[PDB]
Amino acid sequence: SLTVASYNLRNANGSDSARGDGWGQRYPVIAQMVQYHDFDIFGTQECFLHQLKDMKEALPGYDYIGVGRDDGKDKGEHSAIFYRTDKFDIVEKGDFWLSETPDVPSKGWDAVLPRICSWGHFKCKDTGFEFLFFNLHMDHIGKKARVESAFLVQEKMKELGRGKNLPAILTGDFNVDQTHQSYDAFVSKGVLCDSYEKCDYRYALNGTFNNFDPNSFTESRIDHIFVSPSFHVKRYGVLTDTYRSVREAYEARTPSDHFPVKVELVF
Ligand SMILES: [Mg+2]
Repeated sequence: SLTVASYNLRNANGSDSARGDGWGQRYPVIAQMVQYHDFDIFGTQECFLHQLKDMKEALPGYDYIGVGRDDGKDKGEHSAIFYRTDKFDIVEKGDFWLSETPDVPSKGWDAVLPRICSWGHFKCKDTGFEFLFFNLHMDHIGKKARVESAFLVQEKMKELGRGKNLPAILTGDFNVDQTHQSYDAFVSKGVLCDSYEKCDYRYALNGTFNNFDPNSFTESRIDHIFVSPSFHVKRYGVLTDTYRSVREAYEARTPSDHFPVKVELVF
């Protein structure tokens, strides 16, 4: 019934631009995808502020929440959440760091960089249905930080209902795949389920990371959408959409180095 997504948009850098995967070329395609596949609300990873402004401008009808992970204002990568303003209101929103001091910009446990989870308390403008939407990007080095981040996020899921026990959706780039201990940490308490396992219908012609290679295949999934067990998950899809650029013959290009994960859930 409603469509949610998780999409790592890939931080802008000159090195991509050089290889022909520049942000300026990708982002217009990303935005088209968001509009065509009708994402109602989606978590993004890796955007600098200027990337968020580009996307906001390409997406009339959408707004976003979430602060920079470096200083909690505008600096650094965001775990930004985009949403259609005609479908959802924000009741409350916030951000916490994946660390022992979640309230402030900080690194956690054995991680090498600061990591942020951003969240919204949303209300469906049509049906009044209310829910929590979380979105994060995990550390690549800190294995303990990833396991602890999972328990931390689940604690936050109990604290943030504003008085209710709200159902939760959690998107993100979890860095390691479904065979890891941090994945099991998310699903082991009965508090969240993997959309991939729970969906009525599953369309998955690939895993989620592609490395800007249009010919890659993996069974690994490092981008997940986890939902409270009370959600009906009607459909799960990996979108393998590609655009083309003139070679130096055209060649296939991925809009990001991940594929988006699209989930349809009943509200
Ligand atoms: Mg990346």
